[PDB]
Amino acid sequence: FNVAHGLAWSYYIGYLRLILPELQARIRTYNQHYNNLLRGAVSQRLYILLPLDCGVPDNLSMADPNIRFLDKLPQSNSIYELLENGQRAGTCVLEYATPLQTLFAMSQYSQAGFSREDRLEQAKLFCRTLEDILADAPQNNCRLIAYQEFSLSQEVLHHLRQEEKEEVTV
Amino acid sequence: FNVAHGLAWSYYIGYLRLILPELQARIRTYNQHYNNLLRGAVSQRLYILLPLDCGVPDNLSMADPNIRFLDKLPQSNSIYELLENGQRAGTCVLEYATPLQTLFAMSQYSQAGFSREDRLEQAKLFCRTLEDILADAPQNNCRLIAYQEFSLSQEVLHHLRQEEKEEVTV
Ligand SMILES: CS(=O)(=O)c1ccc(C(=O)Nc2c(C(=O)O)oc3ccc(Cl)cc23)cc1
Ligand SMILES: CS(=O)(=O)c1ccc(C(=O)Nc2c(C(=O)O)oc3ccc(Cl)cc23)cc1
Repeated sequence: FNVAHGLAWSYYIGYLRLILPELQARIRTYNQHYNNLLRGAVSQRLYILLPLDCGVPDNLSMADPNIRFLDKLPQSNSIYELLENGQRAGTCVLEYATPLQTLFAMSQYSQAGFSREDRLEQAKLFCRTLEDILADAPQNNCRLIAYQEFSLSQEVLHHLRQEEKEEVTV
Repeated sequence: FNVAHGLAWSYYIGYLRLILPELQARIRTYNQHYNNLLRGAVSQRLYILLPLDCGVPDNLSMADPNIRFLDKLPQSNSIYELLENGQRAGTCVLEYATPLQTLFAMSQYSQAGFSREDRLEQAKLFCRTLEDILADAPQNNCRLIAYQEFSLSQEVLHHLRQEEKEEVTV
């Protein structure tokens, strides 16, 4: 009995599969304006945060004050700026894997018998299953950032700078 | 690997658990008006259709023309009238188990390797898991109507008349 299997398939089938095909076109359109205004570029991939403690807050800034909402990507998703010593070090479309909230709610529902360690195992299994799904899916369109709570903004920036290095080298 | 386990838990945790506690109060409020206007009563339970073929249409009437949308239950869900030879034989809050659509989408996604028989097994497992969950959940608030495609309206009416007989006998 592994709820993560169905949660991952549901998340992909009913959300990621629908959002990812148009994502890059939407970001290219946004970046024509963003490059004109700020001489930079929003990253092209959807970054999905997978906190293995299943703690999804209302506002990303609550998890790290160097992660601040910047703007809405039209047609919607949220663009966040990533700060270093008060400077914009990076920009990306960032959001939590919402099925993790189901795992958290289950661990607080006493009739489930779903312990805290159960939640952790299932959150790990959720990450591995989603990676397997995305690996075969019609991409290079999104990145899973799984972490056990360290700076979350620094971990995102790690990925954003690696994405740019891949962009310009291959 | 059984996607139905996580689909059922997700459906309960993120939807049924939220809707069921207030349902009866909402229907009692509606029925004060409905009894005044039509001298009858809407049934008190949420009826969840579980077509084992995972065929969830846009309009319930497409599945059976004796099932017609009647009105919105405020605060929302849809109230349907059940017809027999053109007469209102019953009234209830009726809706499909939407996770079944995830099963259907998976069977049409060739990289899943999720065959038609896989879909059937998982849809059955989804019904049994949901029943187990509801059995322990804090109720008598909803009824699962699983069926393999016969009149769907007659099957719903079967349940509605059994509910009323239970209401007046115990
Ligand atoms: C149909 S689409 O391809 O998904 C699509 C995707 C992105 C955008 C978009 O960024 N618009 C922007 C508008 C506007 O629209 O007035 O003003 C802007 C000012 C600054 C920036 Cl940085 C962007 C915009 C528009 C359409
Ligand atoms: C806050 S609540 O308990 O969820 C709640 C639940 C149900 C209703 C409700 O049926 N209203 C109705 C109103 C109105 O509201 O004007 O007119 C009506 C005419 C006919 C019927 Cl048959 C019902 C209503 C209202 C509140």
